[PDB]
Amino acid sequence: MGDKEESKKFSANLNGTEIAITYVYKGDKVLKQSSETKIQFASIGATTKEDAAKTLEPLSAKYKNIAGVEEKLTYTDTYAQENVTIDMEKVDFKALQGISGINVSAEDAKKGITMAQMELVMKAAGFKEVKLEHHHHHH
Repeated sequence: MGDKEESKKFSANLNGTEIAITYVYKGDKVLKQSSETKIQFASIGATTKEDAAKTLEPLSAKYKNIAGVEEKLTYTDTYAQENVTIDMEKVDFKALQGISGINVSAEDAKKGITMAQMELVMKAAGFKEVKLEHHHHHH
């Protein structure tokens, strides 16, 4: 019935990395996990984009072809935004355990991410959801 596939976007600013995951779920199943990690320089140990890539490539190359896992390293000089898109319709959870891990709950990451899981599990992770709204602060 049209069936809205809805985006749930949380954003945790930790370790110097701004991780905002926009995961789209349809029904009770999450289907696309947009894990957009805004990494800042200096904190990563990189002073230049070259040195940054030499640190990032090894990690971003882990996704490779696990599934519909898109790795967009967008970096100018001041920051490196790793826009990740994990497709949960072809996911291999074998390799994923050594990639993204998602070791917040072994039940979630190993058995297949479910909306009930991602919800309770991201709440358990202590992350703050922004939904998709930033102007939520009326006054």
